[PDB]
Amino acid sequence: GARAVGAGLAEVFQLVEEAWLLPAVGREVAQGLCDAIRLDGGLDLLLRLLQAPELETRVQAARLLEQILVAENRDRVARIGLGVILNLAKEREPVELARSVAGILEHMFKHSEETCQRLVAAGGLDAVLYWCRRTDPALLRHCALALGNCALHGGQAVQRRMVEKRAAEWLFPLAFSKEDELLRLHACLAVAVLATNKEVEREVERSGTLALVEPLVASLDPGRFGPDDLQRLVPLLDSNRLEAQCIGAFYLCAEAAIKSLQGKTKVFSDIGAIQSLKRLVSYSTNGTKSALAKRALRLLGEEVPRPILPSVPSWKEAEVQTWLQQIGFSKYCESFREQQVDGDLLLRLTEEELQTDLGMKSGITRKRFFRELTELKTFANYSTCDRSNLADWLGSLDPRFRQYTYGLVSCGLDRSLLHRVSEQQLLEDCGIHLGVHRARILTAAREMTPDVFISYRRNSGSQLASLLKVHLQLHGFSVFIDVEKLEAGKFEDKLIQSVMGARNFVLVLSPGALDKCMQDHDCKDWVHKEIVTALSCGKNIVPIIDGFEWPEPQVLPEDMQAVLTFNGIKWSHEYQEATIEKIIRFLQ
Amino acid sequence: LDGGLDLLLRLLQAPELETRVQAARLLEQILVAENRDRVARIGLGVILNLAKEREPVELARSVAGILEHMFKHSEETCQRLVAAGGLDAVLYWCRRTDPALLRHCALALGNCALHGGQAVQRRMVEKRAAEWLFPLAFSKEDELLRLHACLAVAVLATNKEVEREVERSGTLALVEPLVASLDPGRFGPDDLQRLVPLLDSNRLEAQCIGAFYLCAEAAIKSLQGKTKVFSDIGAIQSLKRLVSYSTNGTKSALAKRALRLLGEEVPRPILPSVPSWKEAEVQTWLQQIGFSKYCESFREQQVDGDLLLRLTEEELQTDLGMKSGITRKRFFRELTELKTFANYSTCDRSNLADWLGSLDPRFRQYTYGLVSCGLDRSLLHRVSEQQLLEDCGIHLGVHRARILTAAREMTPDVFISYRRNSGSQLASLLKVHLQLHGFSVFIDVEKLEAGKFE
Repeated sequence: GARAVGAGLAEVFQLVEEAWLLPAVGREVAQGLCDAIRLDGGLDLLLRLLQAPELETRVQAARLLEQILVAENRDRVARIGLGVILNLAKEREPVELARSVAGILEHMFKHSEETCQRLVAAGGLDAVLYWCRRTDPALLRHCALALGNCALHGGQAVQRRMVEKRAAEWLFPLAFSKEDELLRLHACLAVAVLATNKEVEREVERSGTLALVEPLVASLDPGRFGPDDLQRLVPLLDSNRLEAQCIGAFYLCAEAAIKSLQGKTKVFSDIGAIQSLKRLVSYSTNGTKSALAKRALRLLGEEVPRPILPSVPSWKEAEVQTWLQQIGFSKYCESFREQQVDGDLLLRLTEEELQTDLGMKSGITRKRFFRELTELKTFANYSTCDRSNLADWLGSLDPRFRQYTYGLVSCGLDRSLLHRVSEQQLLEDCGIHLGVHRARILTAAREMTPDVFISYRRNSGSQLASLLKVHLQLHGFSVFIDVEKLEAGKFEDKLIQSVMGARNFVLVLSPGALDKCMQDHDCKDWVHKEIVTALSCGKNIVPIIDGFEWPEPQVLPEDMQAVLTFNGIKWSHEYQEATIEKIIRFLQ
Repeated sequence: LDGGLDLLLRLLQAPELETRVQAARLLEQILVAENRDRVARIGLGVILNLAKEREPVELARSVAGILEHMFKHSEETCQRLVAAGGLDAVLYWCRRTDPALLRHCALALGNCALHGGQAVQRRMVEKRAAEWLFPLAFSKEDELLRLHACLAVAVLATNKEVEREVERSGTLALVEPLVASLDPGRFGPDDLQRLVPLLDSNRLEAQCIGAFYLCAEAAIKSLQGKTKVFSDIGAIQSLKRLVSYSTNGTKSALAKRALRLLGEEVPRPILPSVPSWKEAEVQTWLQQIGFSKYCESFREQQVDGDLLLRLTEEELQTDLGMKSGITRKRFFRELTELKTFANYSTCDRSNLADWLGSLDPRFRQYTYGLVSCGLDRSLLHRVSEQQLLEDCGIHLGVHRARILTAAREMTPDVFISYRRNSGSQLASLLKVHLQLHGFSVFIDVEKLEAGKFE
């Protein structure tokens, strides 16, 4: 298309790129071209400049290198990308080119796995995790997507290492930051991805940054805004999770609402995200994800008829036909209607009936079918039949057991009369084909307040509260925070109980934090309520000041006058290792 | 539609309870799907209204109606309302006297039970929803309120995990002398797919409500019916079965007239004594259970009333034509629903049927099998699983095991007398309060309204 000049080259002082040597032409250009001159543009000299002394030229060349905007450039740096890591390690000083090197990493993980392993092993994660501690509206938006890449690109050998290094914890503050909603999206995507290898879901949930995804995507709008993210997002809305299915659906409605302004309706036909969206709508018990998926699927086409009724044991021919529509078996919708397949002739179905009558000759198709039948028998509402509530006794062994509930209650078996069943009876009658499930069912049938609380300004002190929470959680203290639940929790109860139950109370005093709380002599402001309840126990309240002038007691109402009597510990955005260890002795 | 906006939520959140009342009165008209969705997205001000507004200030008539209109949404709404003090308000305002507030609380509870799945029905009953729903059923005025309470109790008594507790309440049986009196001329989105499981139940107190509500919604269907919606929900076939094996008159009259409104009344409630049918009776039954197509074969093989209680899968597979094993799973569903209804008196000498139906009411179907082989109460402690499987035809191994096991081993605290037209309202509340306070209570109209005899 259009053409860019061959800019002159000096190699004299590197001052010639003080404006990056070509701003707003092929780089920082926003025209109808959209193509970077990065191909054949730039060479090895940048690596040398980063390797060089005189940190000013290091900063300039790193700023330039933040535009690894093509495949071959990433390959070529990966061939020699160790000067990057030396830049990381030696450059951890708060000198503010972290905005550049962290962005290099962000752009660099998206390469093959081996790059991610060598970076993570050789102090690569150390930099991004350490710079998720610094305050900047654009550096953090680099670290967040860096971690999201390292988790989404890299396989399990690096996800496990990330989580060992507490990636989810250090990724919490990025999610819980009032400003930069795109930063919250880029942090919650990373946590959702990390919570999709089952070996880690325990630790990610221990972190506390996972649930916060739900009251983040429930509010924002697909009008908000990684190569082939789609084949790497579909495993986010195939998960058995809510905090990850919501992100998968939101990102996919975003990347289907900005697909050439009009979609493409073929890329999703290859990745097969539309079918998984259909079964995300159908068996969905939620509104958030079932609305995001609904509008995304409408953007693509053919919204599913219903979120099908939860009570299978009492469907009829009609409901079953509608379900067969919803699960790709529309072709067989005739035979399941020529045989009057009721809602029991679909939960007491087996392979011989399918093999002969219904036409499903291909054993693969009856393996797919029973995959869907198991994803529906674990969703069903066995209330019209399950007298003794066997389903909860099954789904409490292995959530894949619940599918057998109907088998075990179409034969009278209940909680009482189950200690007298034997493997032959289970196999022939209850239809529990897998010998391992039979063995586990017989075995299980035969044998039969957080440490500290941070109350804070919900508009300015949130940023400091996030870091305090994650620092102290990595220091062995359990912490509760307000917005882990909601933002509208103005009502009195459901959180004060922990406030007196808290073993400590650290208050983030940001400047002007008392503007809304002042003149609220009614104590209507419910953080002013929290400040009032701070003095309830005298439970070692340790205020943390941040540039907030320490106000005089007389202007301050007596319900919170005595709070300032306790000393306020200075907080420095730098050297937080020292401040936290200063704070630990004030905790107990 | 596009009428009204978020400002109402702000007004509810506002002080000056008079404007709260006005805006809540307006918000009682969530009359479209999208409005329910949009409030459900932010419907917490409703719950704060519920909690802070528990004071008898008489806008409960408004907020309770909001809830009534609000449960009908998906399950998650019902769970979040019930958990966050939502049921607390409706159960608290089934304690206040008003001819229109109660007609809101009753239908609210009926929605919460009927819409919401088992996770919320169990919670409702844990909170004693059936007890607090008794007074609404037993209130002499507002017959529509009695209907809207008995529908809710009938729905709650259709998940077997709860039928015990609902029967413990005492508000269940009161449904029978409530629908036997009133008339389909008396008067929930797609209630029908959620009503059919009320007349598929193994209950009388719930089949009567299912049949009455369905004859109502078939007597006011566009002034003339539709005779296609019921053909898709499949309520007509279940109505035919409700008539046929019915032992009662109430439900078998409601179902009869509803089915007449729709079409093709059943030939009769078939004779209760199967062991002595002939070709003709069997053919009539095959008519009544959708097997009309196979009738010819059951008449080409002179299928008597033992050649229908001693039938098995090879005889059906070869002769009678039913090749499709699905259809012979349906057929044995119907054969079991008839062998549990039959009158084994001409054959069952030692009354084995009562010894079986006292283990699992699904056993009674085996009675004929066990008395076409001489087995009786005495000579049953000497039978063994091989004999049961081959001769008695007790296919399911679990049923064989249970039959062998069971064969080898072998005044209320307070009384309220009252005026039957003025003191009934107070008597209901006293009964439910004291039952929730650990006192058993008997009341008059739990039996009848004409019990003048001594």
